Amino acid sequence: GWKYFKGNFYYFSLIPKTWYSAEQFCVSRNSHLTSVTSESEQEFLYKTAGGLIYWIGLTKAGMEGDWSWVDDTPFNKVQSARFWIPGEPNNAGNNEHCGNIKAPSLQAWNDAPCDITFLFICKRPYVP
Ligand SMILES: CC(=O)N[C@H]1[C@H](O[C@H]2[C@@H](O)[C@@H](CO)O[C@@H](O[C@H]3[C@H](O)[C@@H](O)[C@H](O)O[C@@H]3CO)[C@@H]2O)O[C@H](CO)[C@@H](O)[C@@H]1O
Ligand SMILES: [Ca+2]
Repeated sequence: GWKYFKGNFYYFSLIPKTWYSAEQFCVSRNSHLTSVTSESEQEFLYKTAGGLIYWIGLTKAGMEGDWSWVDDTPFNKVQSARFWIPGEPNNAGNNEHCGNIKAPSLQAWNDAPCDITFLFICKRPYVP
């Protein structure tokens, strides 16, 4: 069920999991929760998400609680500022240290508690 898009395969899960359990699942399938590095990729993901909520690879790292990608793609605060839902990230309840795709828009991302279960998206490079 992996969907191909610009050099990567993507798995849109059918079963919801917490952020970390989702990441463990992706890792067991030789992948990671997806990073998002372009407008075209953001568009691919939110459109494929079809209005439902999916964990992606967004999580806090380091002392300052800066956002990061679990697949180790460097997180670009400038280029990503446009990808959040207006008002996000808001660290609502001071317990929102992971990120998902929530809205079908370029402004798609919400930070939510890592322990909430949602569907999730894995990303795996195509290597020939
Ligand atoms: C945990 C989480 O996702 N928090 C985000 C927050 O989501 C809440 C928001 O969507 C509201 C909308 O009213 O609904 C909340 O869920 C409630 C259900 O709608 C309701 O049926 C049930 O009985 O109670 C639920 C909890 O009150 C949902 O958690 O949205 C904000 C932005 O507005 C985000 O910043 C939070 O991360
Ligand atoms: Ca939030």
